[PDB]
Amino acid sequence: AAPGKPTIAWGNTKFAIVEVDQAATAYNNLVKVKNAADVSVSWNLWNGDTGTTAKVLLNGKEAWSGPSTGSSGTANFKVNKGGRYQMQVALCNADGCTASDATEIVVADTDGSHLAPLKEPLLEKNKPYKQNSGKVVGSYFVEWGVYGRNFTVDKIPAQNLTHLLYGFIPICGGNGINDSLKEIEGSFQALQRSCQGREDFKVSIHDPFAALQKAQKGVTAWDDPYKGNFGQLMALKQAHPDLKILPSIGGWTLSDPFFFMGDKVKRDRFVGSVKEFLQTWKFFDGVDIDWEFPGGKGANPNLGSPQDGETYVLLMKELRAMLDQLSVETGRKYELTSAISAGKDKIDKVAYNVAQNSMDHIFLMSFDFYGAFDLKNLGHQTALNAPAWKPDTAYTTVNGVNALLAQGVKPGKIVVGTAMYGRGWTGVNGYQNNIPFTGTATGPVKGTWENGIVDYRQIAGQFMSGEWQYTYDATAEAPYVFKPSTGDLITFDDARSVQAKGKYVLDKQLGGLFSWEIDADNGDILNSMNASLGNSAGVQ
Ligand SMILES: CC(=O)N[C@@H]1[C@@H](O)[C@H](O[C@@H]2O[C@H](CO)[C@@H](O[C@@H]3O[C@H](CO)[C@@H](O[C@@H]4O[C@H](CO)[C@@H](O[C@@H]5O[C@H](CO)[C@@H](O[C@@H]6O[C@H](CO)[C@@H](O[C@@H]7O[C@H](CO)[C@@H](O)[C@H](O)[C@H]7NC(C)=O)[C@H](O)[C@H]6NC(C)=O)[C@H](O)[C@H]5NC(C)=O)[C@H](O)[C@H]4NC(C)=O)[C@H](O)[C@H]3NC(C)=O)[C@H](O)[C@H]2NC(C)=O)[C@@H](CO)O[C@H]1O
Repeated sequence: AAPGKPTIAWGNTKFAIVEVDQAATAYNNLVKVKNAADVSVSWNLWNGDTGTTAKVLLNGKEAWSGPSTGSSGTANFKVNKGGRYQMQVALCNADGCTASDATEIVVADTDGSHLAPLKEPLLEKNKPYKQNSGKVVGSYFVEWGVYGRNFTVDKIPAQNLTHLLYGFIPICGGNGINDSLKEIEGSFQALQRSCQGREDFKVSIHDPFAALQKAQKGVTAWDDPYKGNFGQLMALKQAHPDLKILPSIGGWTLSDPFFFMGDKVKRDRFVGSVKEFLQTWKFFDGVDIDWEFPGGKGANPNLGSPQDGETYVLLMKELRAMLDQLSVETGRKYELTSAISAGKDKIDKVAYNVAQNSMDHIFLMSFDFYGAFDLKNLGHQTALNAPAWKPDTAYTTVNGVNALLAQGVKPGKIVVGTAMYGRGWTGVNGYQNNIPFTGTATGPVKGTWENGIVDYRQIAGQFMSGEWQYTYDATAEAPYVFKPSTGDLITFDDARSVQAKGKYVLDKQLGGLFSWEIDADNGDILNSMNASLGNSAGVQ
């Protein structure tokens, strides 16, 4: 007779292809990429003949087989593809094979293949749009927003984006390499811990706890291998297979390393580390470079060189070459983007007409034109146009686009920036004709998280009532609120100014819109980005 039916032994059923060491703070130790997951299964036979061959089946296919030599056994084998498998043990002899009931096993991988889709309800004022315009609709999500701001990946209105950018992935380096981090409490230290035993100029993760280990919706079980932002973004990729999720390298405080990359030894180490990072974290779809900025005038007053232009173009060509190689190794399309200053003085430090040939999209940072960093020369921080009172205003969106176009950049490469925050001042005074932007200020407005900056959610929720004036400047295409008694003045984008930008994009055949930062919106901004670019209301 055929063998008795085996009983699969109770035991761990969760395994990983990319292992995460749960007691490691250094990135080098934290993640271990294997070719295949080591799986184990054991069984007992409570009734009958044990057969002469035991096999482990996944979905009916043999993953292991050996002699059946007693009433219990164990099998250790490798599984090289992520997913959920119905595993059975079968005992066979010449008279037949008898299979156990199936037990699911979970084989983890960083494409999110082991994960349920994370497909969460729209919150706040967000309404559903179809991505059918062909235009970019992007936004940044910040790794540290999961603490105070309490804004997690399950809160992103992901159906309403084409591009989700993760700020920010750091470049390893201590003294003289990331000095701009020292201005943020404990930040520089944290990077040194992550980067322990790791070369400088290779990428790492800045907060491995937030990125990989914090409990979050859908990844809360102790043995879920990937938690935090990365585990949720993997599950988001399962829900939104066409969303481009890009790691963004740099930003205001993590850009110092780029200034060293005129040394091709360092640039090549960087590029190679980016390749390794995308082979490790397969849910990411390319890389965004946010170097602030070639030529200097970024956070560090001691960096910047006339060579930075050339280094930027070389870097993009070499990133593109590495992504094209990754793309054909994998069958995937990988994207290369960059967030750039919109100031013409910074634009013309780079030959974007040359670098565009390597880049899918240019994220024009058409915001921060004005703010509490300059208490004397006030103006709209994210306007499309100059205002009536100063038609020669240098920093406007249109001027940054036109600088790019005047170099020879193709319009379709250019994605226009919209602000999900305001900047502002207090104590504004000495202004004429009821236009507060003609005065000067005494300090920063009281921000939501930091001085001088206010989430749009808070502008809409608190500063559109009581004593606050609200004015839409139709020349500049820009809203502002002003509290006369405290001279508090805030310049921000609203649904109407966003709709202007979006019509301007369609009229000038630009690439789309993107925003900073997704946590600060209540829905009104991203709704308008979508509507204004022609995306159909509704759900695919
Ligand atoms: C025309 C012209 O040329 N004009 C120029 C202006 O351009 C120029 O001003 C600059 O303009 C550029 C653009 O041209 C801006 O850059 C781009 O866009 C954004 C701006 O529009 C930039 O955004 C900024 O991004 C930086 C990131 O580098 C943000 O810094 C982050 O700040 C927060 C505080 O708010 C820090 O938050 C803390 O994070 C830690 C994590 O380690 C958390 O710690 C956790 O705490 C919990 C307890 O609650 C604890 O339990 C956990 O254990 C603990 N975690 C750990 C790991 O231990 C804290 O909780 C957390 N606190 C908060 C509040 O959340 C965060 O760490 C810090 N990040 C880093 C990595 O440093 C900054 O806030 C962003 N600003 C805005 C606008 O929001 C972006 O960099 C860049 N990219 C893109 C695509 O946008 C520049 O911002 C701008 N600079 C200035 C100075 O404004 C001016 C020059 O002044 O000049 C004109 O001429």
